[PDB]
Amino acid sequence: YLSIVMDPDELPLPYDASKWEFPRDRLKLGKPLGRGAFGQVIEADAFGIDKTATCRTVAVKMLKEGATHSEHRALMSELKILIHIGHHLNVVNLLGACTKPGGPLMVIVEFCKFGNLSTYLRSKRNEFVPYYKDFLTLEHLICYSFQVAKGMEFLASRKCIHRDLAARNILLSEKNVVKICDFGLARDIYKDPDYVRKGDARLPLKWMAPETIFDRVYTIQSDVWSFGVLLWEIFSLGASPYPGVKIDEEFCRRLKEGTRMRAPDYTTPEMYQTMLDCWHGEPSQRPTFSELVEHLGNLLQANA
Ligand SMILES: CNC(=O)c1ccccc1Sc1ccc2c(/C=C/c3ccccn3)n[nH]c2c1
Repeated sequence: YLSIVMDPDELPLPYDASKWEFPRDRLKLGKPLGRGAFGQVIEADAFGIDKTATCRTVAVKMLKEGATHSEHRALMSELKILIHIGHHLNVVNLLGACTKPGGPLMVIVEFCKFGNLSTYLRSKRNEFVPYYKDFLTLEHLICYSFQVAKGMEFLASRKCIHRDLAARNILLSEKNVVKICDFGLARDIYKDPDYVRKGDARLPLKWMAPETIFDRVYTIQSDVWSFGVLLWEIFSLGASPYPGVKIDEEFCRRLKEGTRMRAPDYTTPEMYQTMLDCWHGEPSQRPTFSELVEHLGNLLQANA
């Protein structure tokens, strides 16, 4: 289960072990940060992984009991696409991997100390003011929004899409930097109500563009729709989308016909209009991530 993938619309991966391979004995595994059926992300201390002679807290994805060879192959392709994507401030950064025989495949990325953005924002409801040290403000929210737009613009430039863009897949680290990730195998989607059963699949319906729901099309522009939902999540401080609405056939029907969420509690007028732009019924009429980067950039400096 991987949602970050090469864009099929853009098609038509080696492994440089001398670069990426990290000795398992320089890694000390710690507590779980997330668990799915067949995979998990665990906190760990990596000695010298990115700076000579320095201990570094990292996150490591690996398989668990119940996984089979096909999950193993899938994790390997996750490693390979992370290598292809390369470095950007706003995408969780690959630091190394353990791929030698005799032990588990392990994919090592930077640790983001505040966890996923949805949970985090939902914990700051009592510590927010629009304009008190450690209180969140409108500036933070706009800034997080701007950052994710940049990461997504970057992913687009690497010819990838994110099939599961949502606040639960945004991480907050120090210095108010947010990073796009995908828990993937390390999330239990059969147990997480954000994923709704449909066919043999469990899908993030509330984040999905109508053409994705009805036609099963995944494009970068369907990602823009999800980004609109993510914006709504940010400016609701971590609320669940479409509050108190049964996600069924009629939901999808009303969505295709043009029903949208009302403005969240902490939004500005400009931001809500931006959400609405992202939720344009016509994919080609939605803004691009580049246009969003520019626009959120202006909203940011305008705000301060
Ligand atoms: C596309 N692949 C990945 O995103 C990925 C690859 C390897 C390992 C993990 C991930 S996803 C991920 C999930 C959680 C994390 C964290 C920390 C989360 C946290 C922090 C505090 C409390 C609870 N959870 N840091 N970095 C992470 C990366």
